[PDB]
Amino acid sequence: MDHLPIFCQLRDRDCLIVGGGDVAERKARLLLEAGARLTVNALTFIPQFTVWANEGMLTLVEGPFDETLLDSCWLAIAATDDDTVNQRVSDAAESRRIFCNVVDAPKAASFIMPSIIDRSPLMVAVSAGGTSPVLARLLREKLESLLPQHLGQVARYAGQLRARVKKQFATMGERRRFWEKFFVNDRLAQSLANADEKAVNATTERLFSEPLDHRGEVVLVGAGPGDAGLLTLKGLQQIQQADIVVYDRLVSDDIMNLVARDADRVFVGKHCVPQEEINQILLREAQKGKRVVRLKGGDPFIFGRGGEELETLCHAGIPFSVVPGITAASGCSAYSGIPLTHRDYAQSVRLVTGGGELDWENLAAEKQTLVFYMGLNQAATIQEKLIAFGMQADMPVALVENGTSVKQRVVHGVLTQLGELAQQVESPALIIVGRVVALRDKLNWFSNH
Amino acid sequence: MDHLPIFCQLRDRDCLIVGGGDVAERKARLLLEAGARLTVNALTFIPQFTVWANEGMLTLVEGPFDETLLDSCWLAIAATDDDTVNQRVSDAAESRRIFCNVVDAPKAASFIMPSIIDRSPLMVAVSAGGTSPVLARLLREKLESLLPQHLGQVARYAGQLRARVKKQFATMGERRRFWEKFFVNDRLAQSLANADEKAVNATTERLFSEPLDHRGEVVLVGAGPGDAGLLTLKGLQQIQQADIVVYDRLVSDDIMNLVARDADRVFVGVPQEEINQILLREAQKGKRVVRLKGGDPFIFGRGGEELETLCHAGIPFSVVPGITAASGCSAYSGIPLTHRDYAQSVRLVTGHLKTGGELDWENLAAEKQTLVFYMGLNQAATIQEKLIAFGMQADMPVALVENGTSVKQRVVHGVLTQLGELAQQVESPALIIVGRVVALRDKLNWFSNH
Ligand SMILES: Nc1ncnc2c1ncn2[C@@H]1O[C@H](CSCC[C@H](N)C(=O)O)[C@@H](O)[C@H]1O
Ligand SMILES: Nc1ncnc2c1ncn2[C@@H]1O[C@H](CSCC[C@H](N)C(=O)O)[C@@H](O)[C@H]1O
Ligand SMILES: [Cl-]
Ligand SMILES: [Cl-]
Repeated sequence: MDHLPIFCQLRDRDCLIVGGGDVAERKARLLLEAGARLTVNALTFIPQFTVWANEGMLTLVEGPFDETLLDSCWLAIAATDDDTVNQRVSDAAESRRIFCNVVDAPKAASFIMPSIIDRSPLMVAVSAGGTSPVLARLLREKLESLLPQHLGQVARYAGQLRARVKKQFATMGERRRFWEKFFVNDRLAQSLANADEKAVNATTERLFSEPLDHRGEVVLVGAGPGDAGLLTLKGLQQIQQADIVVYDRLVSDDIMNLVARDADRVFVGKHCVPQEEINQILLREAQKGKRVVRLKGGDPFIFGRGGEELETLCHAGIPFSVVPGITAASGCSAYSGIPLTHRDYAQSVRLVTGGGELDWENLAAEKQTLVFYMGLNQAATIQEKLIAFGMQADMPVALVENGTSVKQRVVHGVLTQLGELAQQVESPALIIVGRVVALRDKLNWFSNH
Repeated sequence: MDHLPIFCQLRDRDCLIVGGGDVAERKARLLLEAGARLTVNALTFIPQFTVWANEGMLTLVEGPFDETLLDSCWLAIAATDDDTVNQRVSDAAESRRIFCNVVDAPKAASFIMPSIIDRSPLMVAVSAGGTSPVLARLLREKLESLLPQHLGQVARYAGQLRARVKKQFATMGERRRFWEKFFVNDRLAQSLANADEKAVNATTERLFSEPLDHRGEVVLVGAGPGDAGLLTLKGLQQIQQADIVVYDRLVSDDIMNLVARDADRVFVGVPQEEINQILLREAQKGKRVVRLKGGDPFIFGRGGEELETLCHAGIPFSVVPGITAASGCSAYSGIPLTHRDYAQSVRLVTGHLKTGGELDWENLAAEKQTLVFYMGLNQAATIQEKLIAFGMQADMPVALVENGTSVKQRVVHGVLTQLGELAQQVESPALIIVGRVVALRDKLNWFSNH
C-alpha cells in the first residue's frame, strides 16, 4: 500500500493554503466545505478570496510565505506556480510533522488529495497515488451517477435506529436484510429530504410492521427516446434496485442493457396487448412484495398512458413514484439540430397525437412549432389539412426517425412534400412543422443515417 | 462535508498505537503495510505483536501510556478498551496537533479509518463516519463488484508512462485526450494482465502516434428543473469533464455540486449576445466549455442563439437535452400532461413576448389541451381574463407549481377564475398549468404537499 487513506475531522482546525490563484481557490473551497479554520497566504489574491475574507469565512495574509504561519496548523497545501515557494512550504511542514500536499507534485509531499464523492456522513474517495488522475476522475463520475443525491440523510437516520433494529431482529440474517430494504426505500429518502416528518415516522413504522420479505412499490421510469446516455441519474438508480422491470418495444436495447443482472424482466410490448393487462401485471407483481420498475419510452406522462397505470395502483394502496424522462420531442430536437423555439419563431410548442378528430384550423395558426407523435399514418392528411386551413406552403417540415439513436434518420423540406417524405421513414418517428426546422442546416451536429 | 479524505504517505514516518489486543492488531497491520515506523504501547499484547516484534517490524513499549511517545509522531491510534486511557491519548495528540483515531469512538478525536477497496496503486475508500457501518459495508461490496481486478496494472502502467506523456504532448488538452483513450482501451488492459509486452508496446506506440484534436468545444447541457437526480447520464459526464461551465440562476445548487471541482464556473444570471461571446471566447482558447441551462436547452432557453455563432466560427458543438420544466413539474405534482381523452395537445407557451406581440388567445382557449405557461406569473391575471373571454370554461382547473422537483416545491391549485389570485401566492420560477388533467393531482400526487 503506497498511501493510507484517512478521513480527517477539520471543523475549526487551523489549516494553511499557500497561493492565491485559481488552483488555491479550488482547494480553499474544499477546505471551507470541511469546516477548516483557513488561512491563505499569497503574494496576491484573486477576487473570490477577498469576497470570502469580507464574509469572514477565512483569513488572508498578503506577502511572501511565512513559515511561522504553520506553527498551529494541522494541514498545509502548497498551491502556487513557483516550485521554489512550494518546496519551502513542503520543507517547513515536514519539519513540523504537518501533512502537506503540493498541488502540482503529488509525490513531492506527504499527502495526496483524492477525488471525493460527498454524501455526508457517507463519503467515498478515489486515488491512484498520482499515477492516474484521469482514471480517478472517470471513477468519480461513475460513482456520482450511482449514489442517490440524498443518501446521506438516510445514513444519518439509520444510525438513530441502530438499537431499535437490533431488538426486533435478533438474527444478523434478518437484521442485515432489514438494512438492505431500508437504504433502498424511496418514500423514506423522500420524506427525509422534504422534511415531511409524519411520513418519516409513518414509513419507519411501516418498514418494521410489514413482513421483512415485502418491499412492494411501483416506480414509473422514463427511459428517454433511445440513447442510453439520456436516462436520468435517478432512473438508472431505480433500475439498478428493481426486483422486476416491466418494459415494452419503445425502451431501447441500450437502456435495457443497464438493467440489473438479477432483475426479472417482463416484456409487455409485442396481435396486440390491452392496457388493462399491463395495469394488472404491475398490480400483481407489486402485490407479491416486489420492487417494480415500469420502464416506458420517453416521458411516462406524455402520451405514455402513465396516469392510467398509476390509477390502478392508487386503488390498491400500492406506493408509487414517477421519474420523468426526456420526451421524444426534446430528444429529436436536440439531436436533429431543430430547436423547438428560437427568437420570435414560435410563441408555443404543440405536442399533438395522431375519439374525435384534430382541430385543423387550430393546428394551422401561425407562430407555432408543431410536433406530431404517432402521426406517420395520417401524414398525407396532415399535409392536405394544414394547406387547406391556410398554413403557408413554404413552411419547413422535418421527420426524425429513431431520434437520438445510432440509426437516427432525419428528412426535411417544405410542407407541400410532407406526405411522401413520410413514406421514407417508419415508426418510431416524429413530424416537426414550423419555421424552426430551417435552423437544422446551421445547428445539425449528430450523425445522419 | 463531515470529513476531508486525504491519502497519507506514511513511509518511514513515526506513528503510535496505544493498546495491544485484536483492534490494535488490525490497525497495526494497516500501518505496517503503509510503511509506517510504528510503536505500540500497551499493558499486554496478543501473540501477533510478538511475531512482528521478533521480525523487527515495529517497537513494543510494554506498560501504561507514555505521552512522550507522541512527540515525534504523525498519526496516533487509541485502541484500548479503557475509555479513560483512550481519552488521555486523544487529549495528548490534540495538544500536539497529531491526527488521532479513537477506534471505539468515531465522533471523538480527529480522524476515522475508512473501509478500503484495493487495486493498488488505485484505492477507493468508503466510510459513513460511524453513523451507519452497515451502509459502508454494503457500499464497499458493490464497489468491489464494479472495479476490475486488473485495474491496478493499468494504473501502474499509466504512472510509468507519465513522464513520456508530459514530454511528448505540449498541452494539457492533448495529454488529457491521451489518458481518456488509454484508460478505456480494453485490449491494453488485457495485454497488461497477460504480461504480453509485445502487444502492450504495439497498442502503446499507436496511441502515442494518433493525432489529437486541439479543438475546444461547446456543449449545451440541460440541467433539468432542479432535482439533481434528473440530470442525464450524458449531462453528468459533460460537467464532470468540462474545463469551464457557464451557468445561470435556474440551474440548482445541487446540480452545481456535480460540476467537476477543477472546472472554472462563470455565472450569467446580462444580455444574450454577452453570453454568446463568452462561449465563443472560451472555446476559441481550446477549452471544453459546457453551457449548463435550466430545464431543456431548446425549449425557451435561447440555446439556438448560443449555437448559431459557432457553426461558421469553426467551433464544434453538441446538445444534451434535459428534462423541461413541464415534464418535471408534471411528474412531481401528480398532474400528467396527457391522460386518456383529456388532452389531444400539450401546449408549451411563453408568458413574456416581444414588446409588441401578443398571444393568440382564441387558439389557446380551445378544448382538449393542456396549457403550460413558462415565465407567465406577471401575466397571470391577463391570462385568466383572456382565456375566459375566448370561451374557456370558468371552472377549468388550474395549478401553479413553484420550484418544481426541488425539496422546496410548492403547488397551489384551483379554477380558472382564481388564477390571478393564485399566482400572487407563488414566485418565480413557477409554471402555470391549465387543463382538466389538473384534477388528477388528488389521485396521482406522490411527492409531497410541501
Ligand atoms: N426515438 C424516437 N424518435 C422519434 N420519435 C419517437 C421516438 N420515441 C418515441 N417517439 C414518438 O413517440 C410515439 C409513441 S407515444 C410515446 C411517447 C413517449 N411517452 C415520449 O415521451 O416520447 C411514436 O409513435 C413516435 O412518434
Ligand atoms: N423548477 C421549476 N419549477 C417551475 N417552473 C420552472 C422551473 N424551472 C424553470 N421553470 C419555468 O421556466 C421559465 C424559464 S424559461 C427556461 C425554460 C427551460 N429551458 C425549460 O425547459 O424548463 C421560468 O420562468 C418558469 O416558468
Ligand atoms: Cl492518481
Ligand atoms: Cl460508518
